[PDB]
Amino acid sequence: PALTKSQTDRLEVLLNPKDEISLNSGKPFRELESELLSRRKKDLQQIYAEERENYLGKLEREITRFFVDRGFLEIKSPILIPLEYIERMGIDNDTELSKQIFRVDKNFCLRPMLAPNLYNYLRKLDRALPDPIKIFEIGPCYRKESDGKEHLEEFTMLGFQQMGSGCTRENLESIITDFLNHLGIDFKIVGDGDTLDVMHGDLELSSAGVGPIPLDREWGIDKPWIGAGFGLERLLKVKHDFKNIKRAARSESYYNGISTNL
Amino acid sequence: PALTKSQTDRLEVLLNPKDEISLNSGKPFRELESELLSRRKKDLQQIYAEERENYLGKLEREITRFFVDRGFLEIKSPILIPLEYIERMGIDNDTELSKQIFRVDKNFCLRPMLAPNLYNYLRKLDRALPDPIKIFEIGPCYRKESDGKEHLEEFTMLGFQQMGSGCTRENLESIITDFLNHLGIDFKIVGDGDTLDVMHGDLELSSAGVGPIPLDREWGIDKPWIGAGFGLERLLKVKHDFKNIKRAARSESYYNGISTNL
Ligand SMILES: Nc1ncnc2c1ncn2[C@@H]1O[C@H](COP(=O)(O)OP(=O)(O)NP(=O)(O)O)[C@@H](O)[C@H]1O
Ligand SMILES: Nc1ncnc2c1ncn2[C@@H]1O[C@H](COP(=O)(O)OP(=O)(O)NP(=O)(O)O)[C@@H](O)[C@H]1O
Ligand SMILES: N[C@H](Cc1cccc(Br)c1)C(=O)O
Ligand SMILES: N[C@H](Cc1cccc(Br)c1)C(=O)O
Ligand SMILES: [Mg+2]
Ligand SMILES: [Mg+2]
Ligand SMILES: [Mg+2]
Ligand SMILES: [Mg+2]
Repeated sequence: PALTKSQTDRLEVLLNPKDEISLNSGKPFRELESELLSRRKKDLQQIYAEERENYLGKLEREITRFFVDRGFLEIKSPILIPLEYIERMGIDNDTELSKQIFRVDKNFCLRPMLAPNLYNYLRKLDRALPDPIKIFEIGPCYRKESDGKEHLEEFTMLGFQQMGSGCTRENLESIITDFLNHLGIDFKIVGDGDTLDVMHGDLELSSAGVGPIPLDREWGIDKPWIGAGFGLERLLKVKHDFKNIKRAARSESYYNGISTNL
Repeated sequence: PALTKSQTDRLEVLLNPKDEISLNSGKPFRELESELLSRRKKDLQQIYAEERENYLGKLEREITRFFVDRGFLEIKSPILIPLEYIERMGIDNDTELSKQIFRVDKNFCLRPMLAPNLYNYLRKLDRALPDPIKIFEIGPCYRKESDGKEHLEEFTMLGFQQMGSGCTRENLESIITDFLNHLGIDFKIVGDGDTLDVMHGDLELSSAGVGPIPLDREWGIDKPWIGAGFGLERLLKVKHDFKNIKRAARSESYYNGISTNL
């Protein structure tokens, strides 16, 4: 008998991208399931015996070293942010993002992006640090999303920003290119303040920008800048050839892309 | 003229624990403020020129290396968790913690602790990994709190748990002792399933436990265990002799304990 769709769904959960197994063959569900269960248990045993590091944590640490080594200051700013920061960012009711905010209490929200906190740090650090000011942050961000293989409601974003001298599109593309070649992730930069997107096929890895833009004034910024935001789970999805970004997420259902339901 | 209380408050923001400056002296506010501003700008310049790492990020990475090296698997689990996990943990209306939860939407909350996710990982990994199972997680936790120099509403917690063989109070105290001696943090273990607290004077650094306890059954756990939870900002507060834990927090107001309002 052919596998049911439910049985195929179950096998897909246990299938990893490097497997050379095809579900289409005549072998019965129970034997395919037992084979994949054995493989995934061995995969977890090998992680536990050797490296023991979580993909998302390890990627954050690798990205951190890259940017610290390039002269960027590591920022850790609040995840629970004032709701007023959303409106200040120009996110009004005519934008998609206005409907995607997780509100907390009556005056706070889970941050959907890093830009407000990075703007505040640029303004404050400009009183103390020499030109140019280079900063970055990695951490959780939150958006309400429709179901989709490329979106999480709880994800992790890298944001970096440079302000002052050297804030050219060329320098921005050079940072992006060195960064993704360091990680081993294929990309194309697409673009015509200037804006550009970093694409892996149809998947957006990053949106980047060149300042100054009119919004800067509301944040007390009056210098040129360049910066970009990257989703870490999307980087992991591409690097490991996951079919669904849920394999890369903070999760109780997957560990380093391996099903925990064994 | 003596300094006003408001002027003293302003100087205290700029005062760092290693400063050898006393505000009590006759010198005028403006000169004391200008001296402290110069010192704090130089402190930020030195960080930017040399290490560029954030105290909270760096501590997370150091703790991660300690536990990975000791055989613990690094977990990254959801911060936004089902509200049902709170009740399942035995947190009912007769507990303080029930009134401290940040609710999100109608069925989710910001996690106030790591225990639910660690229980779930122990249960699932017991199907794949050899005895004993050793896991840990570091990440944001959230609690509504009264104003106080030892509490944050947004903080970072280390949780570790071992399940199976070797789950003795002696082994638990040995992990705690090696860990805090590695970090260079003075402590006392106080205690009479068994429970114990790790104290720095009157400040609680950790609460730890030895299983099994009746609650385990609700989470599908039926093996002995040991574990503990530590607040990272409290570790930083003790290590750096901060007077208020706000100096150690995810923050827009302090960077590595240095005021950003210069
Ligand atoms: N829901 C999400 N899940 C995972 N990653 C995300 C999510 N939203 C944004 N990101 C990442 O964060 C980066 C910067 O955010 P932003 O440019 O605002 O996203 P976006 O324009 O909404 N992308 P998309 O929703 O795919 O059209 C993106 O390039 C993504 O890599
Ligand atoms: N609001 C907070 N801010 C910073 N750290 C915290 C906070 N709550 C708990 N922690 C840390 O997390 C550890 C384990 O949490 P738990 O034992 O539930 O805290 P607790 O018993 O409420 N401590 P306390 O509130 O100081 O009496 C504690 O030992 C603290 O180091
Ligand atoms: N907030 C993030 C990060 C960021 C930071 C600075 C400049 C730029 Br462009 C983007 C984003 O959504 O892209
Ligand atoms: N949830 C955390 C971490 C934790 C994990 C396992 C056992 C123990 Br005890 C404590 C706490 O509040 O202590
Ligand atoms: Mg989007
Ligand atoms: Mg975009
Ligand atoms: Mg408490
Ligand atoms: Mg306690």
